Amino acid sequence: NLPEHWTDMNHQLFCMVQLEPGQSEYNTIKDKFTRTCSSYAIEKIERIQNAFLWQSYQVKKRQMDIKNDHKNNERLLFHGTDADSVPYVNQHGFNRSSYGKGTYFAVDASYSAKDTYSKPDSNGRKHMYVVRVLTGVFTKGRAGLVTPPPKNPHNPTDLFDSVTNNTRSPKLFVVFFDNQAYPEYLITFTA
Amino acid sequence: MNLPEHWTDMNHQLFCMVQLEPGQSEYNTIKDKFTRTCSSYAIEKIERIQNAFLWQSYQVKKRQMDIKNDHKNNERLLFHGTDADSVPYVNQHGFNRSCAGKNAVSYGKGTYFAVDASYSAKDTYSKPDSNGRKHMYVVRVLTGVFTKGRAGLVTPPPKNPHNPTDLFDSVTNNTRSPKLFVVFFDNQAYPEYLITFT
Ligand SMILES: Cc1cccc2c(=O)nc(CSc3ncccn3)[nH]c12
Repeated sequence: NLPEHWTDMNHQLFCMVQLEPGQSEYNTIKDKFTRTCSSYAIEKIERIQNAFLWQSYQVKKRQMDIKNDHKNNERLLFHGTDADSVPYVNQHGFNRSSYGKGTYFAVDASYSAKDTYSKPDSNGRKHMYVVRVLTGVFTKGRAGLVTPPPKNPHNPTDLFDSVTNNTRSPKLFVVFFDNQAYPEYLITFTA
Repeated sequence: MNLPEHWTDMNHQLFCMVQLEPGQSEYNTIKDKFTRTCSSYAIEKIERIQNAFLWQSYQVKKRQMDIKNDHKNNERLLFHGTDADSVPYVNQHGFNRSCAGKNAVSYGKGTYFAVDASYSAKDTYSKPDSNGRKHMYVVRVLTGVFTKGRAGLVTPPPKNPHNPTDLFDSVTNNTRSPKLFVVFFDNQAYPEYLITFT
């Protein structure tokens, strides 16, 4: 039940796999990066293969495509982070524990790349994820949120799937639930 | 879908509240576990929570936790007292540690479940509504391997500090005779019943 472009895992559950620079995979992901980051240089890109994380995101993808219509739920966003969170993110993905109390993802790589988010290690090396997020139906964000707003406040059961800063042209995305985002690649880059 | 064979036909709907008959095995059992520690109260009704999406995502982790842990009994049956305003979201969307109320003696920021119904029947947790009712959930909780908790936790503590990202599944007030349990992740507990009592 896994992605068929994944490396054999030798009967293991977690695996980090570095891309070969000439590949279409490397250039597809790199072309997405170089749209808004032409200045930076990539040390590497690695495909994160997490069986359990994959499994649970997959489950929600279907629960979402069910619930909306079959709307276009999924987006490719970026998550810059500091070198020390990475081991956890690789393993357990993103955790929520201002447009809300949740996990932030950038439409553009230039945004995530801000040293505020993608923090240089002692070696000047920064980090950013290319994350598949289940965005589905969203609305505008505000400071207070612990969960996305319910569509109709007179039915506080159905919720939006995320929140944006502006709905006409969103530049970020916030999700408030475990397993709504699968980190697909890890870009290590340099000034 | 995955749906259990004892569930009422939801006829193509994803969430259902179903009223149990007292005479039934299912109703009496639940009853007998409530009356172990709670006699002075009385049961108005017992509803089975039939939530597909919750049941589905929950089960996936029950399996991932049966694999990952060497032949352990990962799943435990506990109580959750809550209030009239918190029933609807939960029935629909389960438990959320970010909405979690603080505990008198706190062992971690997350959602607390009780071994005895008495503790959960405290008006502190199960608050009576304007009609005087009290509500408690009967939850399937994945406790797995657990250590003692501390008030500073956000996720469980790691098994080996030198191996940080490897964590316990939950934490208890006491490992010898646990009376409470704390879980730190979505889909780690199934709200299987809603007891409304007095
Ligand atoms: C922190 C804690 C310890 C032991 C039990 C509970 C509980 O049953 N419900 C809750 C939910 S918080 C709440 N919810 C509604 C009314 C009062 N408090 N918390 C517990």
